[PDB]
Amino acid sequence: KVFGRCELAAAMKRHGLDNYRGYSLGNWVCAAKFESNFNTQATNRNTDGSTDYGILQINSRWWCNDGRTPGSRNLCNIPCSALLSSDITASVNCAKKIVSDGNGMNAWVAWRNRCKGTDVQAWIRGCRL
Ligand SMILES: [Cl-]
Ligand SMILES: [Cl-]
Ligand SMILES: [Cl-]
Ligand SMILES: [Cl-]
Ligand SMILES: [Cl-]
Ligand SMILES: [Cl-]
Ligand SMILES: [Cl-]
Ligand SMILES: [Cl-]
Ligand SMILES: [Cl-]
Ligand code: NA
Ligand code: NA
Ligand code: NA
Repeated sequence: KVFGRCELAAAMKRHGLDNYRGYSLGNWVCAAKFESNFNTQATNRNTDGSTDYGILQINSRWWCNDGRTPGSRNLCNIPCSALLSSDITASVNCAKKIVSDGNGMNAWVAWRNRCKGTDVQAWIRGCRL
């Protein structure tokens, strides 16, 4: 599923991401935009052999099991395929764990490089929330 900008903002808020660990809704939508272009089915292979899955490109190195990432962990305790569902619940629950792990949203390199410090409020401008 490819979410609309405001559609995704609304889904994220409903699932408790708005201001979660102090990260305003705009931060999450910005991250999703640059990680996946709002596409729940997005995947990308990393140089180390791990794979990133879903709207927030959660990595199989640490967070989900894809059965093809040697020596990895599955800390969200979910198959990576669950991170590609049209329903964002699994991705949101797992992101809550990631953002809580000490480094906040810096875990998402694109967020650090493209969203951090920017006018992220613009990502939710005009949205009925
Ligand atoms: Cl899709
Ligand atoms: Cl957009
Ligand atoms: Cl915001
Ligand atoms: Cl892939
Ligand atoms: Cl992989
Ligand atoms: Cl994701
Ligand atoms: Cl594995
Ligand atoms: Cl594990
Ligand atoms: Cl933080
Ligand atoms: Na905070
Ligand atoms: Na894909
Ligand atoms: Na894994």
